[PDB]
Amino acid sequence: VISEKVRKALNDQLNREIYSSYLYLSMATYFDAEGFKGFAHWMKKQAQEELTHAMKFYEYIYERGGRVELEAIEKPPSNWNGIKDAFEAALKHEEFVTQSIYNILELAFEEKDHATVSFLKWFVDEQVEEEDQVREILDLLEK
Amino acid sequence: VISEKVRKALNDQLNREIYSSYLYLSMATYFDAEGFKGFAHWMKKQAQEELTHAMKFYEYIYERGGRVELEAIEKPPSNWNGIKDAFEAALKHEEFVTQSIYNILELAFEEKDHATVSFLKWFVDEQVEEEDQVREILDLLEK
Repeated sequence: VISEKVRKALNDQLNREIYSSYLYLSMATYFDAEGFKGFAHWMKKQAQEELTHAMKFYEYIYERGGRVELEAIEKPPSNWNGIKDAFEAALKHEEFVTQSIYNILELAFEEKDHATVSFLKWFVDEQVEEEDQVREILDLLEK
Repeated sequence: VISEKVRKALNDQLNREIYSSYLYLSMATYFDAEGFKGFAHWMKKQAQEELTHAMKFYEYIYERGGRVELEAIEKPPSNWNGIKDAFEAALKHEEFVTQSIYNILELAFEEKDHATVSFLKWFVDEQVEEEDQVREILDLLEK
């Protein structure tokens, strides 16, 4: 009942959320190496959140009668130039994930897949809240 | 306080548990595609267990004053020739993970790293219980 085009787009995004989880876990390995246990805990929490996002995509794909194919996960960076540098990389990364989702929203609109449109709008709300949260952390730390 | 040799071996194993989680999630995608929701649920549970194993390795590495480096995760198989074929692949995979851990145990013994020896013995107990559990499932299903 979902086209292969939307199913591929949602599977691509599932794999994107897996990498996002893995990237935040990698930022935690850097924070934990530098002794920033609280920032590392923030990243581990975010890594878990991204994995719960991936599994929401997982179950939606199967609910719409499609299948999930897991792809290779690229090695993430493991070092940044300080706390602020890591969080700016997170913000840039989230902005990319927000763009990726809007492109699925656009495809869903073009195919009049109104169930996918309503499914994705939760993720648009969540990622803007995520982007705002990283911006608030960066603002808190400035200079 | 852990040698680089043991730290590398434990980091290698951390990444091995990440792939194990990802492989069990991949078996779930196959079971879920075939409508075997109960076997898929077994695999998703196992995938979570393997990820909790990886994070036990994560925190132990940092407790012993080392650092974690995350590596690329290879694409897992996504199809098997039936339920039994998938579970035999799981058993073979677990036996490989059990061998990998015994090789760390051996290295820890050679370096008289008695803290690593006691840390790993929990994983040897768990993976034998895991192997036995897959054997019990295969025996239950035979013919």
